[PDB]
Amino acid sequence: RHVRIKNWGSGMTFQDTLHHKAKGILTCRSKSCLGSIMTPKSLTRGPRDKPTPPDELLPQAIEFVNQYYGSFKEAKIEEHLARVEAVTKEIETTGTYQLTGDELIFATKQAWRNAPRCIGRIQWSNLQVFDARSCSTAREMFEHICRHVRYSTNNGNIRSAITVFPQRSDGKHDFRVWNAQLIRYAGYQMPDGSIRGDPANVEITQLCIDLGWKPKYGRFDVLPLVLQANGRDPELFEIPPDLVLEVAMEHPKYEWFRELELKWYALPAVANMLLEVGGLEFPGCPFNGWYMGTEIGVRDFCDVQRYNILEEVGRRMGLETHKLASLWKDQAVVEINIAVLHSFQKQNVTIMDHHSAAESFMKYMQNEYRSRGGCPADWIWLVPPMSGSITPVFHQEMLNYVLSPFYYYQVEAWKTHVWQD
Amino acid sequence: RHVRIKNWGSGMTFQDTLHHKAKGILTCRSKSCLGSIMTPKSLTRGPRDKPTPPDELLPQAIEFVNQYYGSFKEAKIEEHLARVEAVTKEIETTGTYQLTGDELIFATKQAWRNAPRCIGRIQWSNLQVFDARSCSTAREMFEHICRHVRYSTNNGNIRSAITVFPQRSDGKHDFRVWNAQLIRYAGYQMPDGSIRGDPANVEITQLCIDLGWKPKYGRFDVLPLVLQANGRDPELFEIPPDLVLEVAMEHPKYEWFRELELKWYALPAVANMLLEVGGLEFPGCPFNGWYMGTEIGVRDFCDVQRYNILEEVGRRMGLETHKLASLWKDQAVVEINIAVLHSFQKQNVTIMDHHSAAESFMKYMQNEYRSRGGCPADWIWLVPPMSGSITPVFHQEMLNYVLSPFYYYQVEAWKTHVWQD
Ligand code: HEC
Ligand code: HEC
Ligand SMILES: C[C@@H](O)[C@@H](O)C1CNc2nc(N)[nH]c(=O)c2N1
Ligand SMILES: C[C@@H](O)[C@@H](O)C1CNc2nc(N)[nH]c(=O)c2N1
Ligand SMILES: [Zn+2]
Repeated sequence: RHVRIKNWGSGMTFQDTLHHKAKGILTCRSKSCLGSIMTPKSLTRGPRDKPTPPDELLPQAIEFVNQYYGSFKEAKIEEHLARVEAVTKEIETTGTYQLTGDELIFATKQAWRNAPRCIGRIQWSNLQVFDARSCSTAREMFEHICRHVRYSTNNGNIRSAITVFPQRSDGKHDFRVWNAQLIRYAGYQMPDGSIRGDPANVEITQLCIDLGWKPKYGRFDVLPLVLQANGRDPELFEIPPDLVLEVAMEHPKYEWFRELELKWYALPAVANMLLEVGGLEFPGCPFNGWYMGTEIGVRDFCDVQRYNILEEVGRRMGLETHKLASLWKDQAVVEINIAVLHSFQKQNVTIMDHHSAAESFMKYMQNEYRSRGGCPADWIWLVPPMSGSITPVFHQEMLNYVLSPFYYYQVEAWKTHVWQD
Repeated sequence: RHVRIKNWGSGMTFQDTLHHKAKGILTCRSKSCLGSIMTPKSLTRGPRDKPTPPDELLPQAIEFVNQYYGSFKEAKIEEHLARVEAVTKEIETTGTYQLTGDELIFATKQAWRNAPRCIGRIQWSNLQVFDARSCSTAREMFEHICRHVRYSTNNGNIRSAITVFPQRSDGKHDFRVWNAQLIRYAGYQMPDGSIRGDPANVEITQLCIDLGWKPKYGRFDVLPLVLQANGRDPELFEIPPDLVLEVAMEHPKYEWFRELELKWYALPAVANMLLEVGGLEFPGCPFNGWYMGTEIGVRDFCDVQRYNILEEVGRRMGLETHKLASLWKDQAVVEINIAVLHSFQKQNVTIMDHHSAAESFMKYMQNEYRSRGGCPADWIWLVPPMSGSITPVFHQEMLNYVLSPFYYYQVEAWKTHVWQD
């Protein structure tokens, strides 16, 4: 029938039925729940070296069309019918189909709306879709990315956009961006072992170096794009510096914060995910929104496996960093997340705080149930990395599940890539 | 056959094989994860009006005996085997069996060990077992409870202990405590519609008033113990005042914090849970450990559905509480907690901070994997309510599964209790 979920903070309740249309791909069983695995194969869509069998594609193609037309306020039977018929015929002779513009626009938004780990989904209906499905070379890919980057940065007043590259055909002619994000910092392996910059990008930074990129050994060096057109070997392109907007970190109270000399790019763009829609697979679809303080001030800067700066910021504040009991870490993280939120506003760049963020999610979630009796959500990913229960999401029971369209993970390209040269 | 989980913060990895011995009672399926439902039926063991059938009990009885005996440094072949015959004949002639003193102790410490939601499991070895299975009256329960409260408080040097009342027989003579904790403040529904005290307890506070208790309409009024002996109607017993060690809240720097007139008890003791062991169910097993700061500072004080003191302290600090983006709520929560952890240390009462607790769990978790190659863990409860990404458990992948012995949830007595008067 349906499972009920409650909100212990508000007392509000929802009846989720949408979950019945989910895809039986999760790994949890009545014996054990595996909801805390970060990158599960269950949420990953691997590579193929052979087209998707037309037969298997047909059921899915029909399913999407149905959903597409099932979405209209006022039905359009003829078109709906005609399309089901029209698409059945195309897959028969062609062995695959093409999405109309409106369909691609619809698919990218629903896929976003169907993103369990995203808290910004309130915007799910405001997305700029760049149709680059006719692209054919690495250089083009680059120029499209630059166009996307310019539109989204919008001089600081950031906007959500996505550029969809050619869909997967036989799986051997994949168009993919190798970096995890369009804009991200290098990570250098020093001669003494220590890492320089963002330790999370060592593997990728080395690949650029091996491919001819010149290392500068900086703390905040912008990695070049490692593009792959038509399954060819990846080529390097460097995003033009003026296109990459950054923000310098400063605390409104602590005069010394700027001496730490930190900064960060303003545009957060996921570049390596795979868009799945009606049986089609677009391994090339970089998208973006705007930042949420916590992502930078807590994760990027304070994760031990990253810039790990809590130590120093504790020293500067002169807190008793010798004993945890004093909660110096908690105090520091706060000042660090206030710096990011302040700095960004001071430079007039769009950013959001976890409070406002969590708050808009609730309105969104309430609408999702009021519209389709469902909203797939992954608690572990939605609740902010600090002040967790201060935000209303921490008290929201939720169900996680995969739908369609959907944004899947992909296996690192350099792990499965056979080098032609 | 196993599941690899890792810690993205340290890179350490474990292989879990213990989840295979778990009970298939979870509700997660391949089509949807429900790991975030707070008080699920899966984790609850409700009432019944007939005794546990022997055909279903025997297996479980034996399985426990094997498990208990398989926990010895050196096997006790004869004892182990003889014990199985005894339980069988016993279950065969009376339709049930009695555990021994050592088996009971084993069961409780083991149950604690399998509590996925307890972050303080590193202490499972140190537990005091008060045998009250020969109990037979509400006043006798009251006495046992006061005995427990005294041994545990130990004048500030808290000690973990558990009291076990009679095991369940036919299911109509249940020995249980209706409250959720041996110590807990009342919730008064005022006439203006507001709530005085702990709003989390409006229902039990009323049931008390309905049972002759006199309301003092205070802000921290210790509630009486509603005791159900031998399935009879409940009866109130007031825990002797000052047999209730409490802590007054003071902030090391903010001298105005005292003026808030806040305090909390020092003994955290769950009372309304059921202990399942070898097929036997013990509906009355109150036990306690010692508070972890956040329990009081983050949740008890700041949850809007609780004392909700977040704004009032925000105005005291002068923080711009009208702009979420200023992170004023985050400023508050930290100080409130700084306070909580400070007070306890001041009156010399055992308290543990969320950082040190996490640090120890990681230690326990490695031990548990080396040892039993498993560790049922519920991520959603282990990550602290404030400063998540700062603790190691936040980047720790884990598996949540139900083993045996086990501490289950029960249906609030008053909803199912058939009154006599
Ligand atoms: C409107 C601005 C906006 C905000 C704010 C926003 N998102 Fe998301 N978002 C995702 C996906 C997919 C994930 C999950 C990322 C992952 O698993 O690595 C995500 C994750 C996140 C996360 C968690 C990331 C982490 O690593 O902790 C935050 C925070 C977030 N989004 C904020 C697709 C989108 C899309 C795609 C059309 C858009 C537009 C989008 N998101 C727009 C936004
Ligand atoms: C005899 C069993 C037992 C002992 C002893 C015990 N715990 Fe637990 N603990 C539990 C169980 C069961 C739960 C889950 C409670 C629930 O789901 O309501 C729990 C939950 C918790 C929680 C989270 C619950 C919440 O409501 O936020 C914390 C924090 C905790 N324990 C700390 C400790 C500490 C610190 C100690 C002392 C070393 C301790 N525990 C000793 C059984 C125990
Ligand atoms: C323990 C593991 O699941 C972990 O790395 C998590 C949990 N929740 C998260 N939630 C978000 N939004 N982003 C993350 O990277 C993570 N990582
Ligand atoms: C499930 C969610 O909606 C929520 O109520 C949570 C999450 N984590 C928790 N963790 C602990 N330790 N105690 C709780 O009561 C909760 N509640
Ligand atoms: Zn699950």
